[PDB]
Formats: sequence, structure tokens, C-alpha cells
Amino acid sequence: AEEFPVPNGFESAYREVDGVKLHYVKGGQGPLVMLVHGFGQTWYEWHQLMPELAKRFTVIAPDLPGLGQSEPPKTGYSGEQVAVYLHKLARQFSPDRPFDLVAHDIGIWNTYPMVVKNQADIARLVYMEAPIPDARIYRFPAFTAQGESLVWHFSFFAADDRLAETLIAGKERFFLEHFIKSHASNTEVFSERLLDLYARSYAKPHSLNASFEYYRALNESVRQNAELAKTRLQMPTMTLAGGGHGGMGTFQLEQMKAYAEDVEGHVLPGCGHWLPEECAAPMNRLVIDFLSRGRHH
Amino acid sequence: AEEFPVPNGFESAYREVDGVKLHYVKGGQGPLVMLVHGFGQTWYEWHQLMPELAKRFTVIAPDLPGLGQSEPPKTGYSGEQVAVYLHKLARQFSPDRPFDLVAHDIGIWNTYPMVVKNQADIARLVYMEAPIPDARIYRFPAFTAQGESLVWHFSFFAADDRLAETLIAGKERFFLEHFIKSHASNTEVFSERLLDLYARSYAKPHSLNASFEYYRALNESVRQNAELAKTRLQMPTMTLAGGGHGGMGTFQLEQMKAYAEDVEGHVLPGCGHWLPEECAAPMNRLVIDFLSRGRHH
Ligand SMILES: CC(C)c1cc(Oc2c(Br)cc(NC(=O)CC(=O)O)cc2Br)ccc1O
Ligand SMILES: CC(C)c1cc(Oc2c(Br)cc(NC(=O)CC(=O)O)cc2Br)ccc1O
Repeated sequence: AEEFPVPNGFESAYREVDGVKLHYVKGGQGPLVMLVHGFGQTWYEWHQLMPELAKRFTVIAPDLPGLGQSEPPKTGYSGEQVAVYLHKLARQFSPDRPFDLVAHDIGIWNTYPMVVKNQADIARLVYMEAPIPDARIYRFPAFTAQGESLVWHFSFFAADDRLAETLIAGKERFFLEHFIKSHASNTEVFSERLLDLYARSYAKPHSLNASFEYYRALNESVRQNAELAKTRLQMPTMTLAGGGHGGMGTFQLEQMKAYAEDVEGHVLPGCGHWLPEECAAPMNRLVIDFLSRGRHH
Repeated sequence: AEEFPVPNGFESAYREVDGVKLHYVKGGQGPLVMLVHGFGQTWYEWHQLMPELAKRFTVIAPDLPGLGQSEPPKTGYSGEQVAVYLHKLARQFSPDRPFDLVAHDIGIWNTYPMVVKNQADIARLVYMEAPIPDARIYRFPAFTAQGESLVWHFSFFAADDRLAETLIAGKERFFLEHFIKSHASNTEVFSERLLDLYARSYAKPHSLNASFEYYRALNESVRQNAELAKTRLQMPTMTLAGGGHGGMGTFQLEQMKAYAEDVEGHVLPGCGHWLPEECAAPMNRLVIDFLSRGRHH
């Protein structure tokens, strides 16, 4: 069974990595690029970019552990633990050559440690729409002069006693529509049909729980990254962020400058958090062009 | 029926104020002291203090509009709008003398405008455990290195789509217990019976909504207060705050120093946010002593 429609000419399959069955969608030929989704979504956020990249690359888009059709992690949900699964998965498909990495939202949290620990394995890097977990996250406001803060959910999801699962169970579809639209500028792209697809996936009880465990592990990830960040990234890096409602604006590039020696950043006007769907044309173009500076076919 | 047991020597009663039926509990003899509760609670949080104060003062403890047994406001939930109801209620019982005001939590938000605009009506002021709404609240962090913030609910409650009512309905007791305990040092004072009573009251659909409408009006309250604060408070003021887990610590007095000419403050070690219940004896002592410096029975 498939939760989301696979693009024509791609395959949906699984690889067991360290005892965990990871779902991925793969297509194309050439050097490998791995696309890693974030919270509220699955590999499917990349389904418009995938066919375009597959003209020049082998493209793989996994479901994060516990989300989509991937089994929960057996170790834990901190960035360093999850990154092991992702690094090993990618290296199964590209054992002898570096691969490219594109990550959105908590995809960043779940890949940063494997990038810094295996720099030679990463040719080029694109990060969009989430802070790397570090002390900067403790400075985000709980409440703003415009109202509902964009990261209040960090505390909601991290709260003990399964506060978030308990309140959200049975109302997953309602909650996700609010969360997604509240973080968007171009809300019109989030049709009821599309929201139904994403909600059905994260409503699986293990997936709802997994979602929140990433936040319960956030402070551990921050502690992990305080050590890891002693070495700056050396590979070409690009950041993207939305400049509209819900977007991170200038924060993305500014933080990345502290992490990377070679970084270019873009803020996309009139686009919020959900770049691949809110602003498919300019986002896809930026990603394709950036990755095409390296060898492809 | 009554939602909470009325102390001997007191009466549960109602008054119409600008077309809104307000509930209160009243007893005692002497000059008037009005005690105003906050979020998650009702007049009943004052039930231990009331008998002691009633030896020296006439004591009135209203339910905030929409909460407890009080009708919702017909104007709105902003601080300036709600304060009109509370000011006029107090003046119905103390038309010829100033009265004292003690407020906890959002009782502060709902009284500050009438205090600054009618200073001749306020003999002495006691504020505990909430910021006066101003730009300071925009600095509180969304997330902490120890986990959930004490104020992420500002955004949860202010959010549109009736997010809070929709998620909390059917789980009102569960949520309130979590909220109370996360802001408490001394959780033992919150018996199953006490939590049941508070949960049942705010679970009334108009009360659950009313609760959150206070937060949906918070930015408006901040804008209102930016103008009102041009005039400093001149009456003798005392602040109280908890020094333990869940408490506001030095913030209460330090903020008040910017608003009031004559202020003294105390921080109570070993006490959290819910001062009248967690630390009834020393809080009661401090309030009774401070108010008893003025004229009484
Ligand atoms: C990942 C996702 C949910 C998301 C998080 C966001 O957090 C931020 C917030 Br709130 C506020 C700021 N600006 C500050 O000045 C805060 C500070 O550092 O003091 C910066 C950021 Br970054 C914003 C958008 C967004 O889509
Ligand atoms: C009323 C209630 C819900 C509540 C609100 C609270 O908010 C906060 C407050 Br106040 C002050 C700070 N920070 C400082 O004092 C540091 C400084 O400003 O120097 C941080 C926070 Br977070 C805390 C406890 C509490 O129980």
C-alpha cells in the first residue's frame, strides 16, 4: 500500500537499516541526492521536485523514522541517533561517492550530525526552513505583537504526560490544517485533498507519537550540536527560507553562516514555511541550479 | 446550584453591571476589598483568605466575565473592557470611599486599566503572579533548555480556529491538571476534588471559550496599556510572586517599579504560581498585614 502517489517512473521501496525498516521513493540516474522532509509531512512534499531532479540525478526521498511508512527508530529521536539511519541509507545507494543532501524543517535536525561527522560523504548541501538545534532556539518568543508565535509548539510537543498526543488524537486533521496554514503565506495550495493525505499519515498512532518525540529530544540535540559545531562545514551550502508569513526570513542564512564556510542564502518573498508547495517554481529552480553546479549527467 | 462551596458567613449573589450578570461571593464588615481571580480558577481560589480578611473588611470576590457563574462580557475581553465591569461592581458596594484591590493572574490584566484610570477609587493595591500586559511579554521564550516554557499557552490560547477549545474539549480536566502542576511547586494542595471542581467550571462551553478570549484580546490589551501607562500609579502597592518552580520570581516587583511610585514586593521561596493555594498561610499574612495599614474594622 502507498500513502501518497509515487511520481511516474519512480519506485516505492524499503531498506532495513540497523533493524529499522525505512520507506523511501527513488528514481533517476546519476549521482545521488537525498531529500529529507520535515514535520507534518512525508517524502511527498518533494514529489514535484523529484521528477525534475531525476533528469540529472539518482533521487531518493525517505520517510523519517516513525513518520510516513518508516518504522520508529530503535535507538532514539535525537539528531545524532536519527542521522545514523539516514547516513547509512544514503550510503547504501552511494557507497563509493559523495552524495547531495536537501533537507526541510526537522529534516535539518535529523541530518546535521551526519553531515558534520562525515563531511567527505556530502558533496553539496541545501537546508531550508528550520533552525539547526542550538542555543538560538531558546531566544525565540512564546508570543508576539502579531499573536500566535511560530514556535510555541516546541513546548507543546515536548511537554510531558503525552500532553500533545492526548489532545490531538482524533483531531489530527483539524490540528494539521491549522498548523500548516498558520505557517504559510500562500495557504491556497493546501487543498482539503492534500491536507487529507498528510493527516491520514501522521494520524497513525506511532506516527503521531514519533512526531512529538523529535521535539522531546530537541534539548538533547542542542547538547549534541554544541560539541559537533566545533568544526565548521566545508562543502558548498545553500539555505532557503520564506520571507512571507510563517517563514524564517533572514534567520536561516544568518545562523548557517556560523556553521558553514561556503554558504549562499535566499529568502523567497510571499512564501512561508512550506517552500516546496507554496513556491514550487522558484524553490525548485534554486535547488536544481545549485545542485547542478556539481557533476551530474 | 453553586459550583464551589461558600464559606460560612458569606453569600453567593449576583449583580447586573452594564447588562451583564456577574457572580460574586461577599461577606464581612468594613471598607471594601475586591479579590479578583485568574485563569483556570474562579472566586474560590480566595476562599481561605476571605474569612480572615472579613474580620476587618467587607470582602467581595467576583467571577470574571464568562468564567465561574458570571455571564460573558457584552463589550469584549480586552483589559480595558473587562475592567469597566469590575470597577462598576466594586463601586456599587463602595460608592463613597476608595476600595482595596487584590488580583491574581489574569485578574491583573482585567483590573489594571480601571486602577490607572480611577486612582482616587483605589486605596491600596495588591498584584500577584502575572505580568501587566506590555511589551515585556514579547520577550518570554517559547522553549527552554529544561523543556516546556511557562508561557507557550499565550500562543496556544490566542490562536484562531478555536484551536484551544477544539483540542481541550473532552479533556478539560486532563489539560487543567497539567497546566496547574506545570506552574506549581506544591502540587499536593491540588486534591482530586479541587481539580474536579475547577475543571467542571471552566469546561462549561461558554467558559472554556471565555478563558481563551482573554488571550485572544491580549495584544489589544498591550496596545491599550501602552497609552494608559503614561500615568503612573500613586496608591500604596504590594507585589507577590512565587520563588519556586512555576513562579515569576523577581519579575513581578521589577515590572511594577516601572508602573508605581510606592511599591513593596515579596518573593515567596518554595511557592509556585498558585500562591493562594500553594502558600496560603504566608500569602494570607502578607496580604492582611499590608491592607491593614489602611483604615479598617
Ligand atoms: C521552523 C518553523 C516552525 C519556524 C520557526 C520560526 O522561529 C523564529 C521565531 Br518564532 C522568531 C524569530 N525572530 C526572533 O527575533 C527571535 C529571537 O531570536 O529572539 C526567528 C525564528 Br527562526 C519562525 C518561522 C518558522 O516557520
Ligand atoms: C503568569 C505565568 C503564567 C507565568 C509567566 C512567566 O513568564 C516569565 C516571566 Br514573568 C519572566 C521571565 N523572565 C525574567 O524575569 C527574566 C528577566 O526579565 O530579567 C520569563 C518568563 Br517564561 C513565568 C512564570 C509564570 O508562572
